[PDB]
Amino acid sequence: MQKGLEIAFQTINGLDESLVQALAGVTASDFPDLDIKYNIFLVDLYGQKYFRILFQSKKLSELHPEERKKVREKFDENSRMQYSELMTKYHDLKKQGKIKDRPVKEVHEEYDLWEDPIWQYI
Repeated sequence: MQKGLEIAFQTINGLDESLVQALAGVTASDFPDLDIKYNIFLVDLYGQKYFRILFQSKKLSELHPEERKKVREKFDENSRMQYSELMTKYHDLKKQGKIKDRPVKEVHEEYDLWEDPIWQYI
């Protein structure tokens, strides 16, 4: 469990869709307060379309860099987690938790999203 920080995830292939939907379901279900400010949008440019997800908190502060790294590694591992746990925490979570599949937002050429972290690397 973690929050109060801004993080972005990139996905262009490698069955990443599973992680995006899985992580989105666990986070959404784990955060019933609806304080989670995340979303998933699909970008299509240069003849190539890529999927990008943006996750932001409410109490998120500009200061406290020590927290940035904490969430960075925390989310990094949680996402890289083996398929066993990735699928279990996604399906087996049906016990008490759940998952939702919201509509993907279209992305265009401009300066809005993070356009930096997901553009380079997680």
